[PDB]
Amino acid sequence: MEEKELQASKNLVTFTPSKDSTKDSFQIATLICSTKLTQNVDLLGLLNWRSNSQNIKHNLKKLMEVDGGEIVKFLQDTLDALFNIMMEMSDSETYDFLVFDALVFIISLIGDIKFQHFNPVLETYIYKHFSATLAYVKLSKVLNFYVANADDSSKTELLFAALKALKYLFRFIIQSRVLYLRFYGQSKDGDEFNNSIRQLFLAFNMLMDRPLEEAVKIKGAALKYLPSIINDVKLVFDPVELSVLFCKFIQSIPDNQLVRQKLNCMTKIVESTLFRQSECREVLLPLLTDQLSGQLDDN
Repeated sequence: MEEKELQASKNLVTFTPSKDSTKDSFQIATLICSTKLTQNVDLLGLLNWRSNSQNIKHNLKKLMEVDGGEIVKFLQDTLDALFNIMMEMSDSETYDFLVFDALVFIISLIGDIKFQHFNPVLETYIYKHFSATLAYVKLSKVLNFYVANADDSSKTELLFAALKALKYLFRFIIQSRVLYLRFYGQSKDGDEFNNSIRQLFLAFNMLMDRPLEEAVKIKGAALKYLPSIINDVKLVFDPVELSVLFCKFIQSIPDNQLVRQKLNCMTKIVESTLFRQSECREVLLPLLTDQLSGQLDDN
């Protein structure tokens, strides 16, 4: 009623409530430990952005600060909402940035214990209900933009969080890619796609060449999470080229920094995709020897 008076204040349209709104009051606490009920303005705006084609900018801003418990109720539905949004409002690639940020928030949120069991749901989504075709193009686009623009402090933590999410980000990239491929039968531009891969990775290399102080944390985070993607790369790429990429990446490191970090990195590599051995073992190997032999005797 008070907010009615507020709208009645601006809209004096026969707004004279009866006094039977008397002095007496009551107080009630409402808790809802449900499984589908949801209380969030931003979330519902996401659910009728089709009728809120304006505040999508606004919502996007407000999304990353929404409670994850509310969100995980309809994570997949919101994923689809987002995907439709970015298919449709593909015009504002700035909105695509906001999308990128929000979805990073999503998956990072998922990384917490509270939500871990929902990981299958995500892939239950991914392989079964993901329905975006050129999304991966925009994804690689935004990502390479970001890695290029690493000099920003305000994008620095964003890059960090992205590094925290590489597996799933990459997997959605793959899914949009291959979705495009099949729904077009084949890939009229797979070349530039693998390029995008290469220049993205090159941007990583020049990060390694950048001052560590910017992202020492984040450069370690890189060497941590980068090898995660490689096994999905296998599905969509030449392992040999991937291999030489990661090699040159290793040289991209100045030789007195985060030793054990890079060690654990190459551990994560030899872990997997070394299995497709003969075309990758021989070429990854030498570098590993060179560094361990440096690691052998240095005092």
